Amino acid sequence: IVGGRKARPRQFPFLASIQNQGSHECGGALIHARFVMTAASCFQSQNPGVSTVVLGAYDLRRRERQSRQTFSISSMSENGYDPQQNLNDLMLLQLDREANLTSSVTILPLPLQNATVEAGTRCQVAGWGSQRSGGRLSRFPRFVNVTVTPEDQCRPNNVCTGVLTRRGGICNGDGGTPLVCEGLAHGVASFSLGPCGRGPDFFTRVALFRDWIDGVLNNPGPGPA
Ligand SMILES: *[C@@H]1O[C@H](CO)[C@@H](O[C@H]2O[C@H](CO)[C@@H](O)[C@H](O)[C@H]2NC(C)=O)[C@H](O)[C@H]1NC(C)=O
Ligand SMILES: *[C@@H]1O[C@H](CO)[C@@H](O)[C@H](O)[C@H]1NC(C)=O
Ligand SMILES: *[C@@H]1O[C@H](CO)[C@@H](O)[C@H](O)[C@H]1NC(C)=O
Repeated sequence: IVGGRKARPRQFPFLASIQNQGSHECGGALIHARFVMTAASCFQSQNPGVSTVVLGAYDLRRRERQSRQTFSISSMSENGYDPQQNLNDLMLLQLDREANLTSSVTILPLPLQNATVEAGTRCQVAGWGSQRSGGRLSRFPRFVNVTVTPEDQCRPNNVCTGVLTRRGGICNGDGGTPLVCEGLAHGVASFSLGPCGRGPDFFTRVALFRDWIDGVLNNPGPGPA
């Protein structure tokens, strides 16, 4: 995150940290005691989904034993994700077991199917991503205040944003992290236009996948084999 402030512990308790061999690859949000919503695109590979999921974190550098919760991924689900054009970049992770709902870990609610957010609306995005193109991750979470742009510079499958001050927005490590507006997860950080903090951050429209998500939540099994 570029152009933002440092958060306080438990300021965003829904927040997840997806890791690989202990290193932070992407963000996410806890949407159900057993699922984490994130970007499908975090899911390229080079050691594919052999990842972990850390809840309750703050300082990426410490163990924070009495606040964190660690989990492995039993399954992963997506709806028509397409990498060439980045369409439908959304994926749900099923945790090996129920997350204990504490003061440092909570659920982020979801908008109803087909809902919308008008241009000009104020939202926030937060994460442990870097502050500059190809730069170190942030050890603590940071957040910035965003504003939803007019539909003509976005895309239908997305919900775009900008900052009144040059430089603000997502950056490396911020992928999968949620855009919250009006206390609901209206977005899933996908990709960004050019130099971090420059102009039009693209987020996946969560309101389009609502019934599908409900679908997965309701019949929790690993899928066919
Ligand atoms: C949400 O909106 C869509 C479009 O207004 C409604 O139906 C559409 O969905 C059908 C099933 O996918 C499609 O066959 C149409 O192509 C499709 N159009 C778009 C572009 O998606 C849908 O009924 C609405 N649902 C509710 C719950 O409001
Ligand atoms: C709460 O969940 C944790 C982490 O998943 C688990 O190890 C623990 O047993 C649960 N706590 C209580 C006191 O049972
Ligand atoms: C968020 O917005 C509020 C209200 O405009 C403001 O007081 C605060 O500085 C903003 N924070 C960031 C981190 O941009």
